[PDB]
Amino acid sequence: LPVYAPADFIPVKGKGSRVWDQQGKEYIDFAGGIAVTALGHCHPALVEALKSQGETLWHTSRVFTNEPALRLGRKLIDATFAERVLFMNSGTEANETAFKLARHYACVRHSPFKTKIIAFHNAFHGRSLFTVSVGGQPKYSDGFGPKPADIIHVPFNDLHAVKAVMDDHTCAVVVEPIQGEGGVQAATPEFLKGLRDLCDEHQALLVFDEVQCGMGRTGDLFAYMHYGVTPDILTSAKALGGGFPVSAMLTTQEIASAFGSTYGGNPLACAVAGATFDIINTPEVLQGIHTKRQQFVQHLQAIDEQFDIFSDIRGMGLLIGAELKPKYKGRARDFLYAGAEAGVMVLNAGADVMRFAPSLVVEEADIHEGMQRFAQAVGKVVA
Amino acid sequence: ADFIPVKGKGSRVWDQQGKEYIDFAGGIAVTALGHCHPALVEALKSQGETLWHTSRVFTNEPALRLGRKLIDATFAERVLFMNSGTEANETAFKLARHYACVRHSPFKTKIIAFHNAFHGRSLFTVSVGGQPKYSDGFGPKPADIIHVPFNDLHAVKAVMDDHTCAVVVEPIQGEGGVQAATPEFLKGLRDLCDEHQALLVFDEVQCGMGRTGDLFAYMHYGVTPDILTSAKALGGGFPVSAMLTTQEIASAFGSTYGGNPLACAVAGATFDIINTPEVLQGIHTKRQQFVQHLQAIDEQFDIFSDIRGMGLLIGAELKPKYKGRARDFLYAGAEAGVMVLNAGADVMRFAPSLVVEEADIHEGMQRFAQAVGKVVAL
Ligand SMILES: Cc1ncc(COP(=O)(O)O)c(/C=N/OCC[C@H](N)C(=O)O)c1O
Ligand SMILES: Cc1ncc(COP(=O)(O)O)c(/C=N/OCC[C@H](N)C(=O)O)c1O
Ligand code: NA
Ligand code: NA
Repeated sequence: LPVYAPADFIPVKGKGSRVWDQQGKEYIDFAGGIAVTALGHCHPALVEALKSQGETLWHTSRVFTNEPALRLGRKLIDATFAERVLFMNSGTEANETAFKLARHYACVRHSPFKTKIIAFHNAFHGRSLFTVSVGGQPKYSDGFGPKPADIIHVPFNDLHAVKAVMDDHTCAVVVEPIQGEGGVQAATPEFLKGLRDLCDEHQALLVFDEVQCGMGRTGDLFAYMHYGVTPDILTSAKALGGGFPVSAMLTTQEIASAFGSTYGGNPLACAVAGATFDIINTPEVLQGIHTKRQQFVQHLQAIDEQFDIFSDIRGMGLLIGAELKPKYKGRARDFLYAGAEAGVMVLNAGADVMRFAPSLVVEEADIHEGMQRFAQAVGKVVA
Repeated sequence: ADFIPVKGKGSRVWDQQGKEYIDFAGGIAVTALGHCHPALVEALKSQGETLWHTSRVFTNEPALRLGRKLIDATFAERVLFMNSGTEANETAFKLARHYACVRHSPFKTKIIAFHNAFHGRSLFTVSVGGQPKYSDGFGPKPADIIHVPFNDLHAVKAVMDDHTCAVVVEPIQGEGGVQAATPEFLKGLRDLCDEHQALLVFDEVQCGMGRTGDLFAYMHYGVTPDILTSAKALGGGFPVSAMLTTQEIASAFGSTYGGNPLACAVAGATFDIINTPEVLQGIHTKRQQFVQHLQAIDEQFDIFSDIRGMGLLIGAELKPKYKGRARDFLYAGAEAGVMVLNAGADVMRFAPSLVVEEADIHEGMQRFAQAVGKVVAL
């Protein structure tokens, strides 16, 4: 079942980690619009970037570059393995470009028959026909007519299964370093390094979808940096624009040459993403993400001590998953709705897992107040 | 291109050296109210202080208001918002497929589309697009897409059957040489879709939101599609898009779905201006100003075989002597200080602001005449 807000919960205003609806009810936001508003609502630096670029230039076509795109590209190139950056609007679009690029690179550099894409059960990569087919939930890709072929799914974290299906006809392995929608499941170190080794062996490209786990979410700028495994292609969105739709596909010159250092990028979007990048990619903010994770986790542990609802607390940085015990299997939506009644916005990650993806700069006072509200909601659900 | 735009106001653009250009390209028919239009800047700033983002779990006031405006003004009863034309087309094509699957048969999957069509660059949309060069080389394409020539109603009749789920068409093919559907072709598509229980999908990403001098091209033609997509002009430069359909069709998936609050506030302001008698009338006045200049340029330099399009989507096809050289005129245009487009290597394309000042039409077309003069003087 999808989760939709009823007619009496329409957000009208946000500031920091607080949201107000049409009736003026105030909520603490631990959801971030699904890990998008990584610097909270109407952050003054992002508002300033939006307004100043908004007076100057909003739009160029892909025929032109613009100063905000150039500056953002340079920032991303300097901070990561990337040598080339392509900007788009959404994570779905960035993933489309990544997957097409892996396919095309294989086609032109090796063979038109080198087409297999390996992906993982419960993966989420977007809702376009190609991306949802690479995604690992057949319920979401069924019912749209013929899917793009040569996509093979195996279980996340099953390196043996990857080894078994990979071959010289394989062009890519596509993986979320942490599967956000798929129960907040993190890759193990041996699995992710194994993917890098298998891609090297088969001359396939390793594609990291960091749309959800990138741009500071894990407490490193990108999850790949936490793991110390470098992909061939990486995608980023959501937190990248802090609520403004923007995305990026990062790769090397060698790979991008199959298709300056940057291509595309809406001037307004890139100005906002530049401001977001400048704040997130700091020692102070990245350290604070770790401090804040532990504040949330301690609250979740306290709730569990009182109410006995969780079997596991997991995730990385400020992507937090809390798996419900068997006695509460399927109840994630109910805790989410009770949370909203109590004035706190949370997420699910499937029907058995609570998910939290607050602003990376969420104030300690908001953590405590929001988690008190969530405790109150838990009390109502399990009374 | 050989310059970097840094600032725009209306239909004038400045580069890093402060060189002033006249913009007849609109970032490819996107900045339909020109650069930094004060109403759009005001909407951006006001919503930008209030709320930028909601997930698809929620709606928001700008999305509800924009949905209402589009529903009241068009055949639509339901509106789904996305970021780009590509995303809106993905949603439209998936919806046509899914509707056929659940309302008729899982085997009802054929999509009919047209040679030279452009629908976006995602794997699915580029495969529905009609330029094999752009869909080749990405591995297995989504199947059950058949292409026939644009404007060939006989060919559509021949390929359509009970296993057909959709006909996808741009009422005017912008990228494909600025070719307009004939009335009998477009009406014919509606009749064949009715006969075969298929959905007629109009891609109005380029020709919609006032571009033709009607709010949507379907209104010009008087042929109502089942699904329509809109983007580009809809946000005036802010990335936003919409898929418009009926309740009966949308139910295969309240009245709106999705929509970025900031994007929808900007698009609401854009909609309010474009959907006015005066702006829509002006589009026709201005088209004739452009066309008169193109005619005078042809009288002096003898370079065009045809001037076509609708409203402020203008195509000027080059004579056989200049075939393949549209890029040469585009570059000479830029040197002369005017930003124009191509529509393939044989066609010049113009897609200026719908409110482009007459002074800018005359100045930009004088610069374009200079560019043409330079190219022809050899
Ligand atoms: C790992 C990962 N990859 C790709 C995407 C798609 O990015 P988007 O198009 O920017 O939403 C996402 C986006 N998730 O957003 C929640 C889902 C969304 N509400 C939807 O179903 O479209 C993601 O988490
Ligand atoms: C009829 C029609 N349908 C869909 C699209 C795609 O819209 P977009 O994703 O908003 O660019 C377009 C976009 N055209 O943009 C011009 C070319 C484009 N920038 C490219 O190179 O992909 C269109 O004209
Ligand atoms: Na680098
Ligand atoms: Na209507």
